[PDB]
Amino acid sequence: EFSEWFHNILEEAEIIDQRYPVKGMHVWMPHGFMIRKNTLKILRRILDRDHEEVLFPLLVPEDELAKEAIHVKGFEDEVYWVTHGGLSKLQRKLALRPTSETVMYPMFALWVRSHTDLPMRFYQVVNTFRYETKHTRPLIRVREITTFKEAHTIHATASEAEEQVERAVEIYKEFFNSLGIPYLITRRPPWDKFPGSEYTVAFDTLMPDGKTLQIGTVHNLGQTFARTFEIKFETPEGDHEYVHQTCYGLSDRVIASVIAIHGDESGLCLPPDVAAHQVVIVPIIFKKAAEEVMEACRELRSRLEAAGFRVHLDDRDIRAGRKYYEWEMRGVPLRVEIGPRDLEKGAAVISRRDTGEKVTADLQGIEETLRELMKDILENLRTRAWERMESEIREAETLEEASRIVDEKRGIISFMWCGEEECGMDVEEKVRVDILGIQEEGSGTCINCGREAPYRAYLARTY
Amino acid sequence: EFSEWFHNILEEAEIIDQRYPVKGMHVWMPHGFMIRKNTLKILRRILDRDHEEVLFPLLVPEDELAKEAIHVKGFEDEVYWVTHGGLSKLQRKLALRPTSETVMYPMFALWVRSHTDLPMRFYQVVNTFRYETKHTRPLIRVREITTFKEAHTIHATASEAEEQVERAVEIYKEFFNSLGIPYLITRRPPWDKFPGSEYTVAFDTLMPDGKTLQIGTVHNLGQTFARTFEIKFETPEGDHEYVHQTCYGLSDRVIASVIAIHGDESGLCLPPDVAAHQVVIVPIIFKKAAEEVMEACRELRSRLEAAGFRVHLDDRDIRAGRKYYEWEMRGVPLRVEIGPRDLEKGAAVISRRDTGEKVTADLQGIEETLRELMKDILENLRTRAWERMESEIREAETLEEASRIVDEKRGIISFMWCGEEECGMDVEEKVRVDILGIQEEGSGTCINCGREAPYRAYLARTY
Ligand SMILES: Nc1ncnc2c1ncn2[C@@H]1O[C@H](COS(=O)(=O)NC(=O)[C@@H]2CCCN2)[C@@H](O)[C@H]1O
Ligand SMILES: Nc1ncnc2c1ncn2[C@@H]1O[C@H](COS(=O)(=O)NC(=O)[C@@H]2CCCN2)[C@@H](O)[C@H]1O
Ligand SMILES: [Mg+2]
Ligand SMILES: [Mg+2]
Ligand SMILES: [Zn+2]
Ligand SMILES: [Zn+2]
Repeated sequence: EFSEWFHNILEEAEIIDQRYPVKGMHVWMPHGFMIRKNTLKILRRILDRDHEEVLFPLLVPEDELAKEAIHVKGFEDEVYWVTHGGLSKLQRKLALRPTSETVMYPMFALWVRSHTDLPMRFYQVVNTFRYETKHTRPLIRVREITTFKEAHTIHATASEAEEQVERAVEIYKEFFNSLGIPYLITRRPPWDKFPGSEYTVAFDTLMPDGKTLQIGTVHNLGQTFARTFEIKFETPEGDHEYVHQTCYGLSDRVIASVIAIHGDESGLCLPPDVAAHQVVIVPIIFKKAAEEVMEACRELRSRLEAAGFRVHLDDRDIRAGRKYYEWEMRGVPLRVEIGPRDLEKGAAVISRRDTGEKVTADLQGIEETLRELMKDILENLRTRAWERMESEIREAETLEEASRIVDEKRGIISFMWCGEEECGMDVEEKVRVDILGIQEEGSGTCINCGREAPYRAYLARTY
Repeated sequence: EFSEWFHNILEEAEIIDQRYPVKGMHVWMPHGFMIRKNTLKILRRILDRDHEEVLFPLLVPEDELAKEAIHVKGFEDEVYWVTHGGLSKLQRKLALRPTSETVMYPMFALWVRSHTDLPMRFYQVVNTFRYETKHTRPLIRVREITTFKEAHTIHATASEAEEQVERAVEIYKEFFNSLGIPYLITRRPPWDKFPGSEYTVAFDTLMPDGKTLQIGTVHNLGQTFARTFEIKFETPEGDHEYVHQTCYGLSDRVIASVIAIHGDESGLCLPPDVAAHQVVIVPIIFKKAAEEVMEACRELRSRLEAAGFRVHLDDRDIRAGRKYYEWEMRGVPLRVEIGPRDLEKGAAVISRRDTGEKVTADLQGIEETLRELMKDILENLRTRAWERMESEIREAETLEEASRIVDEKRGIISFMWCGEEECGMDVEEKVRVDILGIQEEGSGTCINCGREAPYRAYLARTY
């Protein structure tokens, strides 16, 4: 039911057009692009506090790409290769970046010299490529990840590195909270960690179809890559030690989930700071004081722009009903309606998208009424969102109880686990599900093998 | 002399790092990225008035790419090809986009139905690829054009199309004028026009090395592509005619020239709206009322941010001289210095980057003093820039006189020309130069064959 809803809203709201001749690569239409634009603004505002945006190349040569042991093995047959330059065969294959470690790190080897240079914190929003699962999924599983934000950091000590992982996690919480997106943070099993890292911390959110979606990962690379690409630095004494690195990223999935999580029957419902417009003004007219209703709306439009609002005056010549539907299915948070009556009173009608509540405010200070309203809509959407998720995270003591709950209610399954490879794999097979990750807490007994369970683990069916 | 200057400033100012293992593909370092960021802001501000930003795929399949006659022949051996997906050979080659006509147009065939749909005006800033001339030139001739802005439009009548070409030209003038970049607008010879178009209008600017650089092109595609990709629309009567299209674009060259044209011995000199910082505050201190000088600067920083300034307080512990040099070689327009004296008077020292003029203003309204100063710096830079260029456009009546002037003074060569293929090619060979384009004006006699010259043509040695 969700799948269809999703696909339809993507088309109706004109977010992306999937009709491109190459499976797994979609086009961002104007509206979609605007949402992507605002989502990225929120993100960069956070990231730019302590990160320096850069922009590295798209292509990587075998020499560099395969310089890693596990990492190269992790994307082995998942990389696209350019082999010819025109009609001639390049004397060195070039791979489209799946992620940029092998692109930036050799460059980092150069940029890093003294401890005075560290720490360095960079990030970029580029397009990456990954040849994967025949099942192509709009903004969730694409071949061309059009909005891949990857951040990479460099530190002097393993200590600061771990500290960074913490900082990153806080950055994502803030990012997500701004989008009103709920999430579960866990430590992925050592066999799922980013190829070559020490460990991976992942953020998973819940889709309306009871399935889980990885919406962000942070990885502690320790000195593994440092040694691979020779990234050393001079200590205050005069020694040469390898740097400690971390990296983390998000993709178009962040946009997928904002659309999905605050979904609706009316269409899109987005956080005010993400919508293409925060306030759409709809003038009501039937050839009665029209010239006055209009000039009232225009005055308002201008007035709102000057206050810093992404406003749009819909003065098209169509029934106000159709207008309501359109801006509503597109996710505009606030609709301001003005007609002869209200007008001849110094007031208007403000309608919420998340609730539907129409209220009456005085155009004589409406600017502040709207801001409050916007703050209110996010909190509500964020709240509702969290309730809906937590109410789907269910505990299980029996491996059988799990299978029942998963199959019948979907959602997330909380449980105690020993944290062993074989035991974990066994759990997944028997339940046909994936172990998202762990959360260190008080002991217990592994839901499967009954041995001592040091971890609180989560389980669910993912994307 | 310029070449070296350029390469050195790119490194010293940390704009791009060219040390990437793949020739023709550079890395945008933090500082460079910021300039690129601001340059694009200026551009988008103009473009977003009547254009809708989108984002299409990077890869195009042979089927689509080769669907054109001349266009495919124009980029034939200039395209990079991905042939394998992992370790398996794709059953359909995919080419990295050199430009996106063959990527968007088939999609346009779908988006366009009724005349009610037209006109459509789109644009995107993506990365394109072109396998060309062994001579790789930073921001001027790269294999990965990291800042390729391409706009494509669709119209109902050939009339509006030409009208669009005019609109585009005005948009670029405004863009460039904002960057204080001078330019010559001409109609490229029909053998140099964009592959498949009706005609190409180009913007060329002059580099400090007396060479010309194409910094922008507008193309009128007529209905050539419309017919190739079947982009028809329903007329108000009920007929189905092919649409009239145009497209235009800029590249990293725009950034190259902003750096080059307002070059300097001290380093970079940029228009206030392009620099990473518009105002850098440098506090002068020698352990005398320090705590007061500092709190005075901080108050100022905050105060400027609130006014909308991209300000930076350099409170590092180093000699104010070194600071002056740094922010000066980086191109910051205004330096505000504060010391015990000036401070105990309610004033500070404001230094210009373009001139060097240091003045004294009252911190009690400095905000407005700076804005004026910024407006002044652009006008000066823009002016100086225009003088320098026009003073290098020299007329020639003799094909020999041309060779003398070109070889001795470089620059642009104005002349009357018949506008014939053979005659033009002959001119180029004999003078070892390129005919930039024409400008319809009063007749005369072709500098070469003495026949009737309908056009005013320009000549120069280009990049
Ligand atoms: N095919 C895909 N389509 C859409 N989104 C996808 C796809 N693959 C990964 N993602 C999303 O991207 C996030 C980061 O990817 S990752 O986990 O492989 N991690 C990395 O690539 C690290 C972190 C950034 C630089 N290197 C993941 O957390 C996930 O949200
Ligand atoms: N290798 C290159 N490196 C850097 N800049 C380059 C390169 N090739 C072209 N340019 C610059 O890009 C501008 C547009 O390119 S063009 O003239 O081929 N025109 C086009 O590609 C049309 C117009 C946009 C969509 N299709 C050109 O006007 C020029 O400024
Ligand atoms: Mg698994
Ligand atoms: Mg030529
Ligand atoms: Zn167990
Ligand atoms: Zn002639």
